[PDB]
Amino acid sequence: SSEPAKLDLSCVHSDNKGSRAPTIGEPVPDVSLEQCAAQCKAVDGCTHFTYNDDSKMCHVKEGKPDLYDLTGGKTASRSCDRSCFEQHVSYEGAPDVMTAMVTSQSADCQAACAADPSCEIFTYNEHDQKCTFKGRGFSAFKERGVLGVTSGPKQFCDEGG
Repeated sequence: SSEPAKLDLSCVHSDNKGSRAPTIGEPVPDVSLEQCAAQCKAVDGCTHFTYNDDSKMCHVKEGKPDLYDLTGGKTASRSCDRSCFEQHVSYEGAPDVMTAMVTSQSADCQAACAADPSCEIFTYNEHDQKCTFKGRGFSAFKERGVLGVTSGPKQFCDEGG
């Protein structure tokens, strides 16, 4: 009958997390992470989604993540692609453009920054499971060779960057 339920994706918080944001249109129940990921690619205006692993429902959402405790919640960016990311590099001295986030994927930081009109780069602490978002002038406050971080000076690597 096709349409499989919650199949492990590249980017998914998995540790029961959702994100506060407008559910664009209507959710898709009994779908997969991959299928719901395809859903956010089907709807324009979507930066990230929330797969409910309990209700297997797909909540496509609008720009910038907003993680919170969601039982069975699986939230991630519309793109788990990291082809446009820069590994082992941290921008911190740079003036932030967004509030840092705690996620287990550099993807969420991507959807965060790529959704913001004033955001240029981001960095994901692969250690602390954290995001950081910094604006223009980041090059002066750039650290190369930083263990446990992944940066991205572009949009969704698959959808823009």
